[PDB]
Amino acid sequence: ANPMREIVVKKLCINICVGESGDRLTRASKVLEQLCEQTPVLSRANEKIAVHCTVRGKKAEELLEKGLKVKEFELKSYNFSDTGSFGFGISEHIDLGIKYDPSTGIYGMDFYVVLGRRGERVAHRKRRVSRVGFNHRVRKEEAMKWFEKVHDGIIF
RNA sequence: AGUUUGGCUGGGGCGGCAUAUCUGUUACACGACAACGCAGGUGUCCUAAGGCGAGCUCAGUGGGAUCUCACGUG
Ligand SMILES: [Mg+2]
Repeated sequence: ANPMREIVVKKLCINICVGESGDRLTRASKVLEQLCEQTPVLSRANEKIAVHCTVRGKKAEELLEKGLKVKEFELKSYNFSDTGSFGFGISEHIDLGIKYDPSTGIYGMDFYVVLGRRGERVAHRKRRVSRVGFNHRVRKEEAMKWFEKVHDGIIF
């Protein structure tokens, strides 16, 4: 329809919940740094439980492609959400292709990807904030269709 | 040897503090109003838990793998 209703990926959030503070977190923070080439931040309950980072842009697309390759380009139907975003997780960072050093060990991570159109600034700008609108909101069926068009594969 | 050995009090004593004080109610829509009336507090604590600028939004609920989106008059 309109040349302004295309669905694009907004951001990619990678989370690693080791559940501990110390050297394990230090290795995880480095591992995320090599993966996305961008400084991560630590999330605490205080306790310093987990580390995470958010990636948006082309490097988000490339990282999404690598994770989908591990997941064999297939996802379950209930992995999606009515908001318009989905996600998954991989268990081994070595299976991502990253070289193995017998010091860091093997870690997993959770991938979340948020989709949306180009009008989402209205709900986030400081001045004259408003709501998006029912038509412009991305539904689950549109999200699943978008995943079928590019990076095809789904199972109900 | 000299002197003292509290008060209030449905007698006095034992008990309690109604002995200096703060909130709601008794209290009768200005103000004031008693009982050993009712439900509870006070003798402390804080170089920040004081002063100001900026940024942000809480309790909770729902959909997804601590992270993410939406709702959310308190
Ligand atoms: Mg007397």
